[PDB]
Amino acid sequence: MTRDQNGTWEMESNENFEGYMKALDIDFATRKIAVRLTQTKVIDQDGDNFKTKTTSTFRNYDVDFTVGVEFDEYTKSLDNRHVKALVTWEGDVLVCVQKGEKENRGWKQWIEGDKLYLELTCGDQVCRQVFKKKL
Ligand SMILES: CCCCCCCCCCCCCCCC(=O)OC(CO)CO
Repeated sequence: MTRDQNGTWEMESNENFEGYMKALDIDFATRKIAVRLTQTKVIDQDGDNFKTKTTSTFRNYDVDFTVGVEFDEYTKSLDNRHVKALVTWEGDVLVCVQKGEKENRGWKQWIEGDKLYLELTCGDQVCRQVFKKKL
């Protein structure tokens, strides 16, 4: 069922979110706040149509997309940049490339049973997050 990412996922680990944020030029005051936050991620998946919501005490980030359809992503409340984003399946891994000002920007998201993994990349920095399927 490795492509079914539907549900609510609760963060349990968040490695080098700081390195990823610094690569995006996030201001120090925001990084100092955001590096501690536990995140929740809600995915509404209907085949290749995705509606996702990543939430916290500090800020939320929503992004909707269709696999294989390049779209104009505006990273509101993150680094507030415009990127051309494409999400595709590479095996059972959901792979997004975000081309714009920053090089080697994207993410990879996949399921392992009751765990959701998300690797965020920007240039020289990789952030590794693990979420647990909501109890
Ligand atoms: C980082 C600057 C200040 C943060 C301030 C606090 C925000 C924490 C929650 C949102 C954090 C969201 C990070 C990117 C997630 C992403 O875009 O990938 C998703 C798209 O679908 C994969 O599910």
